[PDB]
Amino acid sequence: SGSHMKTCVVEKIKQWIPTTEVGKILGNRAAVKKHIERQFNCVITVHTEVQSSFGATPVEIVAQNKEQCQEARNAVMSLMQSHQDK
Repeated sequence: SGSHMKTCVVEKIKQWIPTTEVGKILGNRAAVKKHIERQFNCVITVHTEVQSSFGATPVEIVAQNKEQCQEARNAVMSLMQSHQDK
């Protein structure tokens, strides 16, 4: 704190994924989620304690900038850093 330009402010994004692929993020100690956090310096938080009428589970993202938050957001929509099975 007390920086001449740095702040505690951070970016945020939120999206839903069907429960049929939550295992593509949390299938092993969330090591796949932690790989996306090291790939974009972002942070990610799945919320399996939540479920919409869509039956899907939501997830959230945090980063220093949208230039780092959007790259982690667009990765989970198709690559998931574990979708190599297809």
